[PDB]
This record gives sequence, C-alpha cells and structure tokens, in this order.
Amino acid sequence: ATQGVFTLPANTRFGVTAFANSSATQTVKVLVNNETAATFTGQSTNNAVIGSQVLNSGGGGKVQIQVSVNGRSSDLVSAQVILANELNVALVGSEDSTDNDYNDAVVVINWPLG
Amino acid sequence: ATQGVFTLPANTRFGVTAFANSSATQTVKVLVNNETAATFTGQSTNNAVIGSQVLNSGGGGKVQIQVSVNGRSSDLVSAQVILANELNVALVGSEDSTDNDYNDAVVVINWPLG
Amino acid sequence: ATQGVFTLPANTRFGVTAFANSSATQTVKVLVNNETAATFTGQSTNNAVIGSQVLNSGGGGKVQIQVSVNGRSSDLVSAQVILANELNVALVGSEDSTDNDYNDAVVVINWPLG
Amino acid sequence: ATQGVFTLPANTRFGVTAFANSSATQTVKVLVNNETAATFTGQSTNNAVIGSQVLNSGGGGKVQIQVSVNGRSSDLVSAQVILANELNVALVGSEDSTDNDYNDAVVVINWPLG
Ligand SMILES: *[C@@]1(O[C@@H]2[C@@H](O)[C@@H](O)O[C@H](CO)[C@@H]2O)O[C@H](CO)[C@@H](O[C@@H]2O[C@@H](C)[C@@H](O)[C@@H](O)[C@@H]2O)[C@H](O[C@@H]2O[C@H](CO)[C@H](O)[C@H](O)[C@H]2O)[C@H]1NC(C)=O
Ligand SMILES: CC(=O)N[C@H]1[C@H](O[C@@H]2[C@@H](O)[C@@H](O)O[C@H](CO)[C@@H]2O)O[C@H](CO)[C@@H](O[C@@H]2O[C@@H](C)[C@@H](O)[C@@H](O)[C@@H]2O)[C@@H]1O[C@@H]1O[C@H](CO)[C@H](O)[C@H](O)[C@H]1O
Ligand SMILES: CC(=O)N[C@H]1[C@H](O[C@@H]2[C@@H](O)[C@H](O)O[C@H](CO)[C@@H]2O)O[C@H](CO)[C@@H](O[C@@H]2O[C@@H](C)[C@@H](O)[C@@H](O)[C@@H]2O)[C@@H]1O[C@@H]1O[C@H](CO)[C@H](O)[C@H](O)[C@H]1O
Ligand SMILES: CC(=O)N[C@@H]1[C@@H](O[C@@H]2O[C@H](CO)[C@H](O)[C@H](O)[C@H]2O)[C@H](O[C@@H]2O[C@@H](C)[C@@H](O)[C@@H](O)[C@@H]2O)[C@@H](CO)O[C@H]1O
Ligand SMILES: [Ca+2]
Ligand SMILES: [Ca+2]
Ligand SMILES: [Ca+2]
Ligand SMILES: [Ca+2]
Ligand SMILES: [Ca+2]
Ligand SMILES: [Ca+2]
Ligand SMILES: [Ca+2]
Ligand SMILES: [Ca+2]
Repeated sequence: ATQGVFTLPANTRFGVTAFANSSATQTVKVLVNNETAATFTGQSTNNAVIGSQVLNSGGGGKVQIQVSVNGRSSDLVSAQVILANELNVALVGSEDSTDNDYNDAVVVINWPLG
Repeated sequence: ATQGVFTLPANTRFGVTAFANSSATQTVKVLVNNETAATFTGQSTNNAVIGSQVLNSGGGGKVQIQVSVNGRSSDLVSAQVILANELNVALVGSEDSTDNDYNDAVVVINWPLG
Repeated sequence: ATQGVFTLPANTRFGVTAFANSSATQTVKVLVNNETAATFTGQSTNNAVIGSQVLNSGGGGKVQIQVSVNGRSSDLVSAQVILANELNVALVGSEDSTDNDYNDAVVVINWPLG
Repeated sequence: ATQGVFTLPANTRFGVTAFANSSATQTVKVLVNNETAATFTGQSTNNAVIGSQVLNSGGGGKVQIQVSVNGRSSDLVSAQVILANELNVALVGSEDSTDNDYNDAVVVINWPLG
C-alpha cells in the first residue's frame, strides 16, 4: 500500500516534526496538495529534531511525506490515530537500509493546533 | 482508566518530546521508574517544541507522563502504536481546560533510537 | 477524558462487534446519535463473539459505546486508527472489576464496509 | 515494508477474527512461529465474521497474517495499538483489487484473553 499520505480537513493548520536515527543524512519532504511545503534535512543517531514547523492543509487537505537518503527513496510505514475523538496524530517511519528499525527518519503530524 | 503510563523494554533509550498549544504555560513531568527524569516547561499556541530529550527506560521499563498548568493536573489521554512490528510511538494528549482539544500539551515518546 | 465516542461520516454503514473475556455477563450498548441502535449481551472468558451487526451512522455520525455488567458501568478506554488513509477501526476496551486487563468486553467498530 | 507480522508475549493465548467485505472469497492464513495454525475462508460484502478462534503465541511469540483470493496474495496494511498500557489489538487490512478500501478482509488479533 502507499504509505505516508494523509487526508486532513481543508484549510487546517497542522504540525509536522521529524526526528533522525541513522548514520545517513535524511531528507524529509512534506508535500501539501502535491507541492513541496517544507524540506527537513539532517543527520543524527540520537533522535535529534531535524525540523518542526506549522503548515496549512490548504484547499485539498492532502499531506504526503517522502523520505530519501542521497536520492534513494526510503521504505515507509504509516498510520493515523485519533485520541479522545479529537486529537489526530499521523505517524511515518522510514527505513533507509536492511535492519528494519523504521526509525531512520520518524515523522509526526498533529492537529488541530492552538 | 489511568493514562500516560507506558511499559518500555528494559534499559532502552527512548525519545520524549513535547509540543504546546495553549495560552497557559505547560509543565510536563517525565517519570522513569517512579522518579522524575525530566521536566519540560514552556508556552506556545503554535505547537512549539517545549522540550525534547533522550532518556533510558532503566531496569523497570516504566515511563509516566504528567502534565500540569500552574500546579493543577491536566486530564490525559494516551495510546501506544507499533508500526512495522518495530517502531514504537507512545502518545499523550492533555487538556488544561474545558474545550477538550487535548492538544494543550502533546507528548511523543519514541523508540528504539539509533 | 470521555471514551467510547467516535465521529463517523454521516449516513455510513459500519460494523460493530464485541468480544467477552470476564466471568461476568457483559452488556454492550451502541448509541447512534444518542439513541440505542443495538445491544449485545453475552458471557465468555475465551473471547467469544457476543454480537456483531451492521449499523448506519445516520445524519449526525455520532457513535457511542457503553458497557455495563448488571447495570453498573464499566470503565472504558478507546482510540481510532486509520490505515492506508482509508480503513477505519475504532476500538473500545472495558474493565468491570479491579484487575485492569481492559478486555472484559472489547468492541471493534470498522468502516467502510462492502 | 512487511505487514501483518506481530510479536506477542511468549506462550500467551490470543484471539484472531476476520471479517469479509468483497465480492471475492477471502482466505486468511494465520501462521504462529512460521507454522500454519488456522485458515479462515469465506465471502461476504456485509462484514460477516468468516472466522474467530483462540490460539497460543507459543515460545517465539511470532504471529503472521496472510490474505489471498483464489491463490493471489492481497496487499496488506497493519498496525498494533496498546490501550490502558495493557489491551493489545493488532489490525490487518487487505486489498484484493483496485479500489483501495483495504477492507476486503479485515483481521483483528487481541490479547490478553480471559
Ligand atoms: C549502511 O551502509 C551501506 C553500505 O554498507 C553499502 O551497502 O552502501 C549502502 C548505500 O547504498 C550503505 O551506505 O548504511 C546504512 C544507512 O544507509 C546504515 O544503517 C543506518 O544507520 C545505522 C546506524 C542504523 O540507524 C540503521 O537503522 C540505519 O538504517 C548501516 O549502518 C549499520 O547498520 C547496522 C545494522 O544493519 C549496524 O547497526 C551498524 O552498527 C551500523 O553501522 C550501514 N552499514 C555499514 C556497514 O556501513
Ligand atoms: C472471586 C471472584 O469471583 N472474583 C470475580 C469478581 O467477583 C465479584 C464478587 O467477588 C463480589 O464482590 O461481587 C462482585 C460484583 O458485585 C463480583 O461478582 O467479579 C469480577 C467481574 O465482575 C471478576 O473478574 C472478571 O472476570 C475474570 C475471570 C477476569 O476476566 C477479570 O478480568 C474480569 O474483570 C472476578 O473474577 C476473578 O478475577 C481475578 C482478577 O481480579 C482472576 O481473574 C480470578 O481468577 C477471577 O475469578
Ligand atoms: C469491475 C470490477 O472491478 N469487478 C470486481 C472484480 O472482478 C474482477 C473481474 O472484473 C476480472 O476480470 O477478474 C478479476 C479476477 O481476476 C475480478 O473478478 O473483482 C474484485 C475482487 O477480486 C471486486 O472488488 C471487490 O469486491 C467489491 C464488491 C468491493 O468490496 C471491492 O472493494 C473489492 O475489492 C470487483 O468488484 C467491484 O468493485 C468496485 C470498486 O472497484 C465496486 O465496488 C463494484 O460495485 C464491484 O462490483
Ligand atoms: C476565558 C479564558 O481566559 N479562558 C482560558 C482558555 O483560553 C481560551 O479557550 C477558549 C476555548 O475554551 C478559546 O480558545 C479562547 O480563544 C481562549 O482564550 C485556556 O484554554 C487553553 O488555551 C486556549 C488558547 C486553547 O488552546 C485551549 O484548548 C486551552 O485549553 C485556559 C488555560 O488554562 O485558561 C482559560 O482561563
Ligand atoms: Ca534502519
Ligand atoms: Ca535507525
Ligand atoms: Ca484545551
Ligand atoms: Ca489547545
Ligand atoms: Ca478485568
Ligand atoms: Ca478479563
Ligand atoms: Ca477492495
Ligand atoms: Ca471491499
């Protein structure tokens, strides 16, 4: 299945944060309605925050996360959870190699804000 | 039910990060095996990171998140998700008031690291 | 926090299924827009299905699960998961006593159907 | 990423239940520590239960779900959630065609029982 794609309510502010855990530099692209809205780049094997920003889901509500390491697309896994019928958290793990920890870049998207 | 309490594998590094979305200053306490291991304090209505740290689950593996606003405990909601049978993300939402967005402080615990 | 309440898309068929794991007879009430739409009753300590039905979310979309044992409300925990950005599963655990396994009645709500 | 694979605590009873939502007959295989422990077969477009059984995770704790339709592997998505730090629900969605509802067979694994 396609992974890393989430439908948000239209015109809604959301947070996106990425963490790195890999010897390789991670490039995390955040596409909102098929346009790049943010790109986080960084290298850490200690869960450093490599980007954290507030974006707007726009008219189409489509948010997609892509992760690559020196031009090679990482394998993604993702899900969305809703807590108290209100707090939405979408999650993306990514694997740049063969050990399958899926933590090489970890991306958290949350809404609503404020 | 009790919320914000999670059992981790023993002696495992984990990340804990908190975001704020409230006019009130949030205090997030992280207890590892019933002792305070970190405290984050901060204010944002725009999902700012108010703390992000690497901790160790220790012998007992017990992690508890408590959130308060000027000494009053916030109500919590929480869940843990596992992706690719390996990537663990424990989530806490908290509510300091009456609107029930549960985003006043949002806490993300993730493991494994590295 | 309130638990066992979920917003579904309006006028959408959904499945609701309950499993029992308790010496006590479980009563599971499914409220759709604040009116009882189904009630399951049954006893098992082996995860037997005590009810499974298809319902319609109606105009309001509001689905609430309540669990009781001979008139006494069990304590509930819940969350909703979305997989492949399309498959929705809402989950309710319940505790009728003191051991906090939260499995005494387990309720699964899923959509879309068909 | 591989989907439909879950690590359970060793020697623990768990439930596995499958629902069908497709014009095609679904075959769900449950492998426990790499050996076939159950197979459910059925056809429904109305979320009927096509199998529900209690199994034991054995020494290794490895549970894998495979879904096929007339010999062809369906595409899977999955996740595990833990509620109240104790109730575990692993979920599998599957797609046998092109509409990507991922509900064609839906599999719920839960523990602990009793
Ligand atoms: C691996 O190196 C390979 C090279 O061996 C070669 O195959 O060329 C490829 C590029 O095509 C790689 O450069 O690179 C991985 C990152 O791309 C790296 O794994 C990642 O970082 C690790 C620290 C860890 O976080 C892992 O999850 C990440 O995917 C891998 O590092 C090694 O991973 C091992 C487990 O398989 C083990 O942890 C080693 O400690 C760690 O160094 C890396 N392997 C090597 C040998 O360089
Ligand atoms: C000794 C006993 O039967 N305990 C069960 C409990 O009984 C009380 C009874 O002692 C008296 O106080 O009246 C109460 C109602 O007013 C109640 O009947 O009833 C519990 C549920 O109502 C029951 O626990 C449930 O069933 C279990 C088998 C298990 O699935 C539990 O998770 C579930 O909540 C008590 O059963 C015992 O529970 C303990 C754990 O606390 C062990 O599982 C024992 O083996 C059970 O017999
Ligand atoms: C037209 C179509 O897509 N038909 C069903 C499809 O039939 C295939 C047949 O056209 C082709 O030549 O042979 C292949 C096997 O080699 C199929 O037999 O088969 C799939 C299941 O294999 C059906 O889709 C399933 O059942 C549906 C009712 C629904 O639950 C869907 O999610 C599921 O995957 C196809 O059924 C059609 O699906 C469409 C949506 O794509 C609508 O739901 C139609 O009403 C339905 O008939
Ligand atoms: C009247 C007042 O001072 N209310 C404070 C809350 O702020 C208002 O919340 C309401 C919603 O209830 C609404 O958003 C207003 O615009 C706010 O001024 C405040 O709530 C907390 O901060 C909010 C900005 C919002 O994030 C909310 O979810 C959060 O709980 C609480 C905090 O203690 O104080 C109230 O006195
Ligand atoms: Ca890796
Ligand atoms: Ca890694
Ligand atoms: Ca609030
Ligand atoms: Ca808020
Ligand atoms: Ca119980
Ligand atoms: Ca029980
Ligand atoms: Ca389908
Ligand atoms: Ca279908």
